Amino acid sequence: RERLRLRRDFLLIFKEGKSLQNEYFVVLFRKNGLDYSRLGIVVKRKFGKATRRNKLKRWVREIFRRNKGVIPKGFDIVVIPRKKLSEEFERVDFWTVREKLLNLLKRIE
Repeated sequence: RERLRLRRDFLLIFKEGKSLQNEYFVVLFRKNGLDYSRLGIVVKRKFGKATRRNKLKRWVREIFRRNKGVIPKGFDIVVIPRKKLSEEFERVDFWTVREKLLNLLKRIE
């Protein structure tokens, strides 16, 4: 699968894509002309130090990978955690994060 390079495509997705959000996530998305969707994760430095940002990224990649069947195909998708998720990240359970992220991803059109 062609890799989604945020170093090359974040600006394009931000300028030409659409956006959805809830309490925990902003999701930016753009049709990619492919028969599959691709994930990028953009974590602001203030979310936490590297190990914490890496745990968030791991959770998001797991949610995406393990539930690819319900995610609309043909989009480049950028997931951005919000301040409220940073604040609750030490307490929140993975399954709640999963529910909130999949709620958004299923509404991509």
